[PDB]
This record gives sequence, structure tokens and C-alpha cells, in this order.
Amino acid sequence: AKKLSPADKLKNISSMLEEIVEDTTVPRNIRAAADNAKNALHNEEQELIVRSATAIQYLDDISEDPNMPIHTRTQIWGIVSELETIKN
Amino acid sequence: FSAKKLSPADKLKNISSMLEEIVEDTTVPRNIRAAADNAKNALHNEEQELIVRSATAIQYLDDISEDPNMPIHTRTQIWGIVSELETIK
Repeated sequence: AKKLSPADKLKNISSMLEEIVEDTTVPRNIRAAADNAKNALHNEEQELIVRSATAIQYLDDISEDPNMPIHTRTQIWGIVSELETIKN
Repeated sequence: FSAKKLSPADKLKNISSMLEEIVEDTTVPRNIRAAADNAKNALHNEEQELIVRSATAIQYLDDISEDPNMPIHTRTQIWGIVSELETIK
């Protein structure tokens, strides 16, 4: 009857982020934004909800970019929605 | 200004597609696959407004989440679908 642990959620989100970072079809700056978001989630000086908010902001900032591929936008939406579920 | 975002239509499409993935997934208990189809059809219940349909779909998935037989991969897929359903407003 396992629920998903905070560690598992962060690992899943980070993998979704690395999927964008490694999608060499994606513009450099968007890949950079996803890696910043990814690194934000591993800031050990912050608790999870503060890391999550930080990562959300890096992702919202880039969502404003004119050359984002349709597939990447759907991906970011999923990552952000998952980030917003993180509580405690 | 509102942010560049997916349309509600596109969110629903993407959620339905993710649900269909579990439905067609043979490694999943039939009851959990049926729950994911139930959730998917709940989204197209044009009898209700979007908030209620989303919640109904979430409810199907939350009810089946307490199933001890659920595979790890499916649990992650459902967390993603629920998260996205929760943004439907």
C-alpha cells in the first residue's frame, strides 16, 4: 500500500527534467532552464517545498520563450503540476 | 498578460492519452486498468462542468490508489495524471 515518497517524487521530476536537458532538438536556453530547475531540486540547503517553488519559477520564466516546441511545453506543464503537489 | 500555456482542450487530450496508456497496459491488474478507463470517461461527461468532471476522474484514481497490487510504474503515471487533473480550472 505504498504512497510515493518525497524522494521518489523528486527523482521522478528530475528524470523528467533531464529528458528535456538531453533532448538536443530543444533550444539551448530552454535546456539550460530545465537544468537550473533540476539543480534547484537538489539544493540541500533548502527543504523540499522551497526547492520546488524555486524550480517552478525557473520553469514559469522560460514558458515565456517564443521558440518552445509543443512537446516540451506539454512536458513542462506536467513537471510543474507535479511540483505543485509537493507539500510538507 | 496571461502566460503562454496549453489550451484546456490540449490539457484534456494529453490527460486522456496518459490514461489510455494505463488502459492498454497489460502488466496492470484489470481493476486498475478499468479505473483508468472510468476516469477517462468521467472527463467526457458533458453533463458536468470541468471542475466536477476532473474531480470525478481524480476520485476514480484516488480510490484505486489504495489497491495493494498496483505496480510502481503505474503509481507514478497516476501521480502525474492526478497532478495535471488538479490544474484543470
